[PDB]
Amino acid sequence: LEYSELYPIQNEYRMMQSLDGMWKFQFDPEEIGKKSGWENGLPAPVSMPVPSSFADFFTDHKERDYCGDFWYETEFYLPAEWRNKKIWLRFGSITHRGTVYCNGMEITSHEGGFLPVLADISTVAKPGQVNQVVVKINNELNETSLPCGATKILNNGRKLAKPYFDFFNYSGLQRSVWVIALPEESVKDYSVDYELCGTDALVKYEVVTTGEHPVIVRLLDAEGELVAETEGKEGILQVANARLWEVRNAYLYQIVILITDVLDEYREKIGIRTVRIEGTKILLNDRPVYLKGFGKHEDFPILGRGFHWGIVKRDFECLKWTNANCFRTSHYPYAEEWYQFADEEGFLIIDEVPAVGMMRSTRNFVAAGSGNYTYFFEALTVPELLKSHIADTEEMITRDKNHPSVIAWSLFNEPETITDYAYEYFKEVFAAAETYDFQSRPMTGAFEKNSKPELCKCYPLCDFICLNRYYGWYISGGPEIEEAEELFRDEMDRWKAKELNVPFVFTEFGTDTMAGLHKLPSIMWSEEYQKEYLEMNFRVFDSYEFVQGELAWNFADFQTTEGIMRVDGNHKGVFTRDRQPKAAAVVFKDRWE
Amino acid sequence: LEYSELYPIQNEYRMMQSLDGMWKFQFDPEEIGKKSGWENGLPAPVSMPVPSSFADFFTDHKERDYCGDFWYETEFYLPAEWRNKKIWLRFGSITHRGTVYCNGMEITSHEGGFLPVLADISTVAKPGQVNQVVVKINNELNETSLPCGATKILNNGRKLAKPYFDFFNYSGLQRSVWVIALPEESVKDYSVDYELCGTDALVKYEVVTTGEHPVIVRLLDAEGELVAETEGKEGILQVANARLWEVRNAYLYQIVILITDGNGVLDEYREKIGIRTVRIEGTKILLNDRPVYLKGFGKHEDFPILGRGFHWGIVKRDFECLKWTNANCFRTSHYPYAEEWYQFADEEGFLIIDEVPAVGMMRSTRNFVAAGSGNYTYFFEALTVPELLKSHIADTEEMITRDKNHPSVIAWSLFNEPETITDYAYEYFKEVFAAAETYDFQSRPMTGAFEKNSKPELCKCYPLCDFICLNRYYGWYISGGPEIEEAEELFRDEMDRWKAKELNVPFVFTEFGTDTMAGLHKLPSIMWSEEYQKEYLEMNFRVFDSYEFVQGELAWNFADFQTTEGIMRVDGNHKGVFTRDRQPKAAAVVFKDRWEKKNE
Ligand SMILES: O=C(O)[C@H]1CNC[C@@H](O)[C@@H]1O
Ligand SMILES: O=C(O)[C@H]1CNC[C@@H](O)[C@@H]1O
Repeated sequence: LEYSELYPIQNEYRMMQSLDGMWKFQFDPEEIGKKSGWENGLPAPVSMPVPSSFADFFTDHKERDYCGDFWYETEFYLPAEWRNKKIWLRFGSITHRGTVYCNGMEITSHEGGFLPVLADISTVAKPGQVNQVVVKINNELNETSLPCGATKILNNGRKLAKPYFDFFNYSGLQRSVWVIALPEESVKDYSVDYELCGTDALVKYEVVTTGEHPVIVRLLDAEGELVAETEGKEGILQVANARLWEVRNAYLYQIVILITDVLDEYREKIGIRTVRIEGTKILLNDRPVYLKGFGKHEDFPILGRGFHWGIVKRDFECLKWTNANCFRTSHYPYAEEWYQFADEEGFLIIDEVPAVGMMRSTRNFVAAGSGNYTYFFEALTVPELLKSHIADTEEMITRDKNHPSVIAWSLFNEPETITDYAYEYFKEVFAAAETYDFQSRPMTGAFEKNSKPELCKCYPLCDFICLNRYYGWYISGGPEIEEAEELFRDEMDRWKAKELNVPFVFTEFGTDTMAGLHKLPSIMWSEEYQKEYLEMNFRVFDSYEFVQGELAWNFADFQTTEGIMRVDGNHKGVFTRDRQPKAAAVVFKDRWE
Repeated sequence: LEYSELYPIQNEYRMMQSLDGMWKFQFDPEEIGKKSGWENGLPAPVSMPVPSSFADFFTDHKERDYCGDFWYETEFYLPAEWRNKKIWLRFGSITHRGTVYCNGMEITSHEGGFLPVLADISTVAKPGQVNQVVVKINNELNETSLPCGATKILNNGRKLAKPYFDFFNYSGLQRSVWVIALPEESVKDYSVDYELCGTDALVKYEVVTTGEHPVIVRLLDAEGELVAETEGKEGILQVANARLWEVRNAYLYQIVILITDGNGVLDEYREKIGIRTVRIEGTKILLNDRPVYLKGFGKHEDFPILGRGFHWGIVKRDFECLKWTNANCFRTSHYPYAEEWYQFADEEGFLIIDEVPAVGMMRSTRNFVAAGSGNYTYFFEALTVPELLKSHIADTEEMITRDKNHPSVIAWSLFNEPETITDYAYEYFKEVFAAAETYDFQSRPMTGAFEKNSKPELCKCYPLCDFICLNRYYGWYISGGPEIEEAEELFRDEMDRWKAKELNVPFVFTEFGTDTMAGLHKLPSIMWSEEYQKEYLEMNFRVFDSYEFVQGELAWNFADFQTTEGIMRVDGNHKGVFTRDRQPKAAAVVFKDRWEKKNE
C-alpha cells in the first residue's frame, strides 16, 4: 500500500483530532464543481451530520435517491505543536469514490467505499491556523468496481443507481473522520501469527516502518505487565503460560511497537488464537468449533450505515441473548470499532470483501434461483474489476488481519462460478488474498444455488465452503416446503458424494417475516412460517456430518432498493430494524444454548 | 456559578478533546462503591456507549429498569502541551445526580441531569500521561429535585422509579463529554442584548473574564468581515443596515471576544449570535417588533436504542420534518436539550421555548389522567418545598446562563403543569420568576404550561406569566369520540371564561393531541385511529381561531416517545404526529396545510 491502515491512537508521539460533526454539503448534479472551484469551498451548502449516510435525512425523492457527484466541506484548527510532523486526514470510509482536497490542493483519490481513506497533507497543512478540507464524492454503480451494479440515466438527465445487490445504496461520509499527526519515522503496519506449544505460545510478527531505525516489540498482558520482548522487524515473541483468546471467552494482550533512535510508539490489543481446517472440522485452538450466528448489515434508521457505538452495544447484547458466537460482515468490511468489540466479547468474524453483485441482474435475489447465465466474467471490463477486487481485498486484510476475532476471509458473495472465465478470475483473488494475510487463515466465499456441484468451477479454491440456500423461500416453500426439504437433501447428497472432506457452512438462509403477521396455519410472510422454515433447515443441517456452521440471514431487517419484492426493505431479519425479536428469535436461542 | 457554561471551542488559546466512545460501566445496587474504592477504577465493569441512555441496551428487566447508584469509568491521554493551562472535564449532562472523580480525587458533585457539569481537574491532571475519570451517578426520583417523582422499594429490595411525569426515566451519560484546556485568564461568560433602530441595530454586550486585562470585542458578518469593533467588558456594537435574524430565515453574525495584554492575545472566544428582539405587547408576541403566530410542537430527546442520547443525525432529520410541516417553533419539553439543538435552531431560524425540568409538581404516579380531575395533592405544602425551590432556581440559573445568547431562545418556560390554586404555589413561583429575570440579560418573556386543574377561577399563578401557556385535551381525555361535540363546547366555555377576564396577554396552546396508532384505520373514526387524530385537530383549530388572544399552537407531540409502561401507554406515548422512527402519520399533512397559510 502507500499509507498506514492502522487505527489512530493518542500518545506522546502520535496525536489525533476529530472532524466529526456538522459538515457543509452540496449536491453537484451538473458536475461543474471542479470547473467552478468548489475545491476551495462550496457555494451554497446545507448542513450534513458526519458520520452518517445522507439519504434518509431529506424529505424529497430527488435528494434521497441522489446518484452522482456531491461534495463535503469542513474547517478545523491545527494545533501549532503539530508542526514538522506527518499530518494525515483519515476517513473511516468514503462511499463509494472520492477526491480529497485540503486548502485548495488535490491530495488523493480512492476507490471503494467501505475501507479507510488516507490523505497526506503534511506539505499543505497550516499548523496554528484554521484549515479546510473539501471532498468530492461519487456514488454511482458500475461493473468495474465493488459492489457491482448499474447507473441508469433518466430523460431529465438525473442519474439513478441500479444495484446488482440486495441492499440500499447508502453513501457519504458514513464513518468517523480524523486528522492525525505522526512522527517523521513511524510504524506503518504490523502482522501477528500464532503457534501453540503446550502451555506456551509463539507470536510470530512482522513490522513495517517508514524508516530504518531499530524496532522493539513488547507484549503486555491484560493488566499491563511485560511477558515478552524482541527486537527486529521480523521475530518471535515467546509467551509462557499464554492465556489463549477463546470463543465467547476473550483474553487480550496488548502489543507495543517502539521505534528507537523513542521515535514512535504504537499499541493495539490482540488475542492469542489459532484457526485451522482439519478434514471437515474448523479448529480454533485445536478444538472443533461450530459457527452459530448471523449475516448482518451496517444498517439503522436515519443513520443508514453511519457508525454508532449504541448500535454495536444493542446488537451484541442480542447476539449473546441468542447464544450466537459468530457473524459475517455481509457484504462489506464494517467500521473498525465492530471488530475491536468482537475481540473483547469473544465473537468469531467471517470478514467479507464487497465482492457482491457479480452477476448482471437488477433483482438479483430471485435471479439466483433459475440458472440464467449473464456472461458476467466474459466482459471486456473484468480486468478492471479484478484489479479493484484485489485492491479491496488487500486493504481489508491489511486492516483487519490482527483482530483475533477474524477467523476467515469471504472473498465473494453469490457470483457466477460455472465457467472457466470465473475460475481464472477467482484464482487470482485467492492467490492475492493468501499473499496479503500473514496468517494464511481460511479463505472462502458464499455460493448461490446456481453454482451446482456438477457445474461450479470455483469451490476447489475454498478452504471451506459457504452456501447460501433458500429451500423454503425462493425454491418451493409455503405449500411445497416438504418438496423443498427433498430438494435440499438431494443437493447435499450430491455434495456428500463428492467426498471433498472440507467443512461446509451455511452462510445464508431465511424468510421474509412481517412483525405482527400471524396465521394459523402459517403462510410464507408470517412469523409462524419463519419458525417452521428454520426447523426444517435445522433438520437438514443435522443430517450432514461436514456441516460445521449455520449463519442465518439476517440478524435484523435492513433497507434495500424499493421494488415489488421488498416491503420497506428486507424482512428476513430475526430482529426488527429497531432491534426487537420476532417469534423465531427464541428458536435460535433454544437451539444454540 | 463557579465555572463557564460556554460551549467548548478549538483555537490557539483553547483546546478540547472528545471523551465519547465505549466507557466502563457497573451497577452499584448495594451502594458500596466509594467504600470499596471504585473511584480508583471499577472492579467488574461492562462496556457502555457514551453518549447514550443505558436502559434500552440490556435484554433483561432488572437492568433496563435499574434505579439507584451506577458508575462510569474511562481513561484518556492528556497532551503535554496542555501543561500550565486550566484543564476541565465537561459533561453535557449527568442524569440525574453525580460525583466526578479524576485520578482518584473527588472533583465536584452536581444535581440536575440536563445541564452541563464542569469539573476543574487542573490540580490533579497529569499532562503527557494517561488519566482516569470515574463518575458515580444516581437516577432516583424525589420531591427535592427536578424532575419530581418517588422511589418505590420492591419486596426483594430492588428500587423502582415512580415518576410524577409522563416520560421514561432514561439516565446515564446521555450527552457528549469533553476534556478541555483553557488559559489561566479566560472568557467565562458573556451576554448580548439587541436594540433596533430603523435599518440599524445595536448590540449591547457584557463580558466576564477570570482576570483584569482589557477586552476587545469584534463583530463579523456571515462572510467573516468586520462590521463593528469596541473595547471593554461592557459596551455597544453599532451595526449599519443590520441583517436581522428572522423566522425560518436566519442570519448569524459572529461575535469575537479577545483578552489582550497589548503585546499579545491571552484568550479568544467565538460564537454565532443573531440580532433579534423579542417582546410582549398586549395580546401579541413580537419578534423584531412584528406580531408572530407560533406554530410547532412540544418535543422530546427520544430515539430508539439511544434513549436521550444525543446524535446530530437525529437533529438533522427532525428539523427536515419540522420544515416540511411549515413549523416555526418548538418547546424543549420537559428539560433543556443538548446544546447542539439550539445551535442548529439558530441556523435554521426556529423559535424556541426553553423549558426547565420543573415537571411533576403534583403528587401522582398517573399524572396524565390525574389532570382535569380536580384532586388536590398538597404538593407545595410539604416540608421539602424550600429544598425543591433551591434546586429549581439553581436549574433555572444554569439553563439561562447556558442558552441566553441563542437567538432561537425567545422565552423561558419555568414549569409544566404544577398545582397553582393556592398561595403556596404563588409564593413559590414568584421566587422562581424573580430569580429567572435576574439571570437573563435580555429579560425575555417568561411563562409555564398550565394543566386544566388550574381553572381560571382558581389559578393563582398565571399573573406571573408574560404570556399564558395552556395544555388542553378536549376531545381525548375530555369527551372523546362520540362526545367530541360536547368536547368543543366545554373547550369554548373555558376560553370564554379566560376571555372574560380581559387579561390582555397572549395565550399559547403548548399541548393538545391524541394517541394514534400508525395503521389503525376506521370509517367512521374511533379514538386511536389516524382519522380521528385529523378530526380532533380540526375541532381544536376551530376553537383556536375563535379567540384573537390565541397566538400560538404547539401540538403534542412531535414524535411518539417512550414512557413508563402502564395500561394507558401502548409502548409509550403515541400522541406523536410522527412515528418514533420519524415517519409521518396521516395528521402530519393536516398541520402542513394549515401552517403553510396560518400567520400573525
Ligand atoms: O434474498 C436475500 O434475502 C439475500 C439473498 N442473497 C444475498 C443477500 O444479500 C440477499 O439479501
Ligand atoms: O398526556 C399526555 O400525553 C401529556 C399531558 N401533559 C404533559 C405531557 O408530559 C404528557 O405526555
